[PDB]
Amino acid sequence: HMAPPTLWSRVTKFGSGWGFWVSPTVFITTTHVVPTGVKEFFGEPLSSIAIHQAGEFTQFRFSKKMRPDLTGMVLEEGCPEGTVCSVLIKRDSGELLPLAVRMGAIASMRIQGRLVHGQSGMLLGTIPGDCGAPYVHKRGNDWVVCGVHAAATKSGNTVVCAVQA
Ligand SMILES: *[C@@H](O)[C@H](CC1=CC=NC1=O)NC(=O)[C@H](CC1CCCCC1)NC(=O)OCc1cccc(Cl)c1
Repeated sequence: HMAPPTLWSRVTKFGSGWGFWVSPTVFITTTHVVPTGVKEFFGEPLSSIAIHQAGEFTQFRFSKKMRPDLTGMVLEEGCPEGTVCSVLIKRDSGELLPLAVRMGAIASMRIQGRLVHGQSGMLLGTIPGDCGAPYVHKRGNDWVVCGVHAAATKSGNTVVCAVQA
């Protein structure tokens, strides 16, 4: 299953990483990539945005249609345990690098002194700059998003995505 162009067009450069347009008004990203000390995102003043943050998961709901070209898609509260998802990585060069990952359990991982709520997976590598890339899978004719990239071990074999749950 290959992600189509419109789906890749949801993956958006943002701060020190990326985020993802779930719908014309809803954008998700990883909390630690969000720019600090700004007055606006995508030209919209912060006061016109509903910003929800839960650990490493951040969701923006804009007051105007920012991507009216897109259909809403489903955001799951986490990825299906045991399923192979795809991480839709865009590199700064523009290279597309979809990575297959078998998802594990939602848990708290010890990461750089913090206890980070998220979901682990095993790569079937990610690098600095990739955080915020979406974890997706295809259910029938339709793609679903279930998390955003947050961390990986030195070997790259274990990844962690932030989840809404
Ligand atoms: C994107 O910012 C990034 C991705 C990354 C670096 C190396 N391989 C990758 O996929 N994330 C980090 O650098 C991440 C940042 C922390 C910040 C505090 C909140 C949690 C995320 N840290 C990271 O990947 O550290 C390495 C690590 C250590 C222990 C366990 C794990 Cl899963 C990762």
